[PDB]
Amino acid sequence: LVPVYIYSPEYVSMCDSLAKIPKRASMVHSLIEAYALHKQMRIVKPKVASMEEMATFHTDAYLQHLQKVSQEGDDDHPDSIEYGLGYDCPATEGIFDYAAAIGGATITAAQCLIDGMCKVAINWSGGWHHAKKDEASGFFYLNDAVLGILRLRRKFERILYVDLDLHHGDGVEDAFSFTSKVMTVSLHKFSPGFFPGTGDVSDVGLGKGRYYSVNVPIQDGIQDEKYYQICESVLKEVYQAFNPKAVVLQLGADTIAGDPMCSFNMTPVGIGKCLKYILQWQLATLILGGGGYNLANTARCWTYLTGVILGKTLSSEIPDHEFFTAYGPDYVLEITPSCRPDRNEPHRIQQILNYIKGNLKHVVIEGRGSH
Amino acid sequence: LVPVYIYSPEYVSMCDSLAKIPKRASMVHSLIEAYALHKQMRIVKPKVASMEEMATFHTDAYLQHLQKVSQEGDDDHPDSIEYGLGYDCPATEGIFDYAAAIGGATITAAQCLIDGMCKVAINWSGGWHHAKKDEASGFFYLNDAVLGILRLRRKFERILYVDLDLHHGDGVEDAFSFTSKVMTVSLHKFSPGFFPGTGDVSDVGLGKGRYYSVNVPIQDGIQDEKYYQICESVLKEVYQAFNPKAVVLQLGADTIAGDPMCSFNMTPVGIGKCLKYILQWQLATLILGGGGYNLANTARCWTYLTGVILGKTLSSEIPDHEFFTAYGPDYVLEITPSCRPDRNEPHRIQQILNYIKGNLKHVV
Ligand SMILES: O=C(CCCCCCC(=O)Nc1ccccc1)NO
Ligand SMILES: O=C(CCCCCCC(=O)Nc1ccccc1)NO
Ligand SMILES: [K+]
Ligand SMILES: [K+]
Ligand SMILES: [K+]
Ligand SMILES: [K+]
Ligand SMILES: [Zn+2]
Ligand SMILES: [Zn+2]
Repeated sequence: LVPVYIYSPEYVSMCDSLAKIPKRASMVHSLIEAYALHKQMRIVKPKVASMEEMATFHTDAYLQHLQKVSQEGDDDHPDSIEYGLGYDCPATEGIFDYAAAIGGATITAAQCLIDGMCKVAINWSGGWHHAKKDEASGFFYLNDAVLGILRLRRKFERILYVDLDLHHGDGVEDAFSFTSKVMTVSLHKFSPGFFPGTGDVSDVGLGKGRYYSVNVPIQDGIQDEKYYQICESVLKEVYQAFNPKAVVLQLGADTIAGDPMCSFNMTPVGIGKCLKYILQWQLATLILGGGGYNLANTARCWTYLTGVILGKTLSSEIPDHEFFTAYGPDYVLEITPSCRPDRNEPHRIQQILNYIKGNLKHVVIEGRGSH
Repeated sequence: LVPVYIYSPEYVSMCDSLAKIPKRASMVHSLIEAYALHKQMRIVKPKVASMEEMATFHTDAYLQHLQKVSQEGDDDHPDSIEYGLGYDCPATEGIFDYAAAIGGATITAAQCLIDGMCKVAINWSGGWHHAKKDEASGFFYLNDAVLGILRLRRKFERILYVDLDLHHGDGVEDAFSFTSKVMTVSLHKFSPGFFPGTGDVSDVGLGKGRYYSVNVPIQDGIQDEKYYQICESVLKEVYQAFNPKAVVLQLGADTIAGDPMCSFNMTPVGIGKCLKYILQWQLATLILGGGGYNLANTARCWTYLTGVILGKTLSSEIPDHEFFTAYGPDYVLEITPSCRPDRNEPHRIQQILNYIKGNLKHVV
């Protein structure tokens, strides 16, 4: 079918106001439009999440606080720190609207998958995977990934969450840590001192969800080839062991070379092969954005990935558009890896893969109501 | 005889409004106050920099552009992007006031050194070393470090600028890249892709300023002892060859273990050891802050350093105060290094030191 593209001019404008990534939404969309990729997609206007929809994960008390702060702006409300607001997650005007819009956008995309409208639905402004039920975290206030998965859960019994952001998707993993309906897989930088500090290979979920959480700790400097070897290896084992019926894929672009966080050393081509491998499963796939703080590079990456979804090859020259001047000095779509070492010892990587393969041996495929 | 401490309730309050580091000024000050360190210091209220004083480095067109944005906002002004305003340096109300306040505080501190008022003057909310003469850069809109050096030049023949921030102090180095009367030494993370991307060991300044710029490219995971070995080794040769008459020291705390940038693996003790070595010279020293994005750790670091300057030993236990709850889970002054590898191979490090020693044979 034709992939669904969650978009409206109001939605993009709303997302443009996110304090940590100002104007990133417009840069991403305008580049995608400049390559005319929206013409080959089914543009679907996002619905704003209702209170009840957001409440599927978040507590009423926290949501009401976000609502209060959203009006009164950045006063120093006595309870804001308790709800994770502050440095990482600024308590400014309109944050409840931003939450409701992004959350609802991911829910809308999920509903498109359910209603069989498409096999792939895209919400590049989604993918905020840190927020807890009662606490903002990691640059955002709501966990739209969880809300998307919870929506898909209405129809799908086995859901695979794949998180390729530079950071560990702790919020999503924690949300489903005790259940086996949702398997979380996160490839991320894992290093003492690095946010959020969780997600070692030994972290496998708890209770009845034990072994239904997969973590792949990776060090600085990893490039396309080695990343894909790890990803395909893990994903092949996961697919075989878990047999998912629907996929939610987070594609945070803070792994891409040039990102100020300067950790991984990836290009969108590498992420693209991971995406390709997931696509050929031909399952309902919910595509999400996430981190990405080299704004022009993030637009580069997600535009390319959009092209991969459409099975189209894009021209190297960045076409003229609103933000053309931000693509200097070369004004091309390709991204060149930085000249720095890959700190990943192959035998450590292999040991990690071995642990994971062993963990997945414990994974069964049971139907609703088993035994 | 007693160190000058640049402070006023209004100054700290204004610095709290900096977008990239909210509340950090109050956290630093309240912890210093909680240790009663301000009682052993001479509290000097900072004066606001005038357009003339800021003009000693920054162009009038840029300065007037800041004031326009500061009195209005980001009305998508077409020239803002050219003046460095944007992602790193947001164009909001009050940015001119912020710049004038911090610049004027570094100038006030420098003026204290001149008036024989002290041998150490401190401006923790200063140390913003990236901004160009006509362009905002690196989380701030003004180069207060440069403005401080220029003020000291009204008295001292030779100024040594030591930059121990995680990032290359490119704004300062570039401002004095052609001159021999100001020498810049910067220890920083140097790795392709890491801001600002400059400051290799081969970069030594230009023209008459050749060899009067020192850069020490360091990799991730460096801890206290190795760092001080490098810093002492460099500053030993520098002091012996350049013979400074005044020192401007930038102590950005983004090198400290626990910083979200997660690059270096330092504790305030290692930095303090570098600071003691500089204070040993007994020259007029201008203390500056800078980076530091683990806000509690930054307060921890600069409170400790304030104690080093006063020659005092602080209690291990964080005393109760306004931000006490932010000091968990251990509530202690000391910071523990992260269990990360040091990526600095000793051969490359020693080769860098030789290269620097070689360059320092031309300075006389
Ligand atoms: O994309 C992300 C990043 C959100 C978490 C941010 C971690 C905290 C951090 O990096 N803070 C920081 C970095 C640089 C300067 C100041 C603060 N997660 O998926
Ligand atoms: O401390 C400083 C300021 C450094 C400014 C670094 C700008 C690049 C950067 O780190 N950007 C960034 C990081 C995380 C999230 C968003 C942007 N200088 O010494
Ligand atoms: K991840
Ligand atoms: K699970
Ligand atoms: K430095
Ligand atoms: K110089
Ligand atoms: Zn991330
Ligand atoms: Zn810095």
